[PDB]
Amino acid sequence: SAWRLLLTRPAEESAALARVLADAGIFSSSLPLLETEPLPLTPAQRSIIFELLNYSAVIVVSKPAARLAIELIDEVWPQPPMQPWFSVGSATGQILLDYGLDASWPALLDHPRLKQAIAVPGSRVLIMRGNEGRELLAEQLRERGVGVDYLPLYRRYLPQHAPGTLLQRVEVERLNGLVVSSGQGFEHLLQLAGDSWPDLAGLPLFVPSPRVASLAQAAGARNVIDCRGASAAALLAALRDQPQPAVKAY
Repeated sequence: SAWRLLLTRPAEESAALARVLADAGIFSSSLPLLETEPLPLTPAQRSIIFELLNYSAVIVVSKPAARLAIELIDEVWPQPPMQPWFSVGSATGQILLDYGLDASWPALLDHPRLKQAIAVPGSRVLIMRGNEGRELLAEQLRERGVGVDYLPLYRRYLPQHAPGTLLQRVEVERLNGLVVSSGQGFEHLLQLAGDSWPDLAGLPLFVPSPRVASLAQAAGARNVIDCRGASAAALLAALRDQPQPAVKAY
């Protein structure tokens, strides 16, 4: 309740987060650092869509990917593909499941369903995601002799913000906590922070994962709060878990 959080994720995403937070007795102000921009892909990425059967399995990593994916399938396939599709979370999984894809979800790597589609020599998997992402899954797959290709369905950028609007936003709004939802989210913060970072660095920083926690520690953040994921809950659980907000120092 004494937490005046700053939210850095996409417009609609925080707007909702802002809501569940509001009706929970916590103020927040949103300054979007990421935006999801669809990509134009028909040159060869249109043919890859038609030959999806070339792969033994299709993995979709984000909701943005799942949604842009459905829109491509529906355009070329008079019906949904009869092939194994997977996701990390049920959130993205239902999206695919609704359009009639044979999707399943939990490590994903240990999912039996997935092992079977991979359990041949020469089998490949197609991963639909952003312009860039975590390489862990692909590297784990390749290590076990499974080929992996990518189909970038979109890109992420830093909304156009007036310089210094990060510090002045934290001041005028009296924010005593910072939240990021991705790693490239923590980047684009330390950016806008600019030369102001040496003081913001002392504020509680709520990161989605250890991976992100480590990018922040490297940057000098002194109070990194690891939440289990970027869902509203995992955040509230983290706030409740955190001592009373220490009055600003700078």
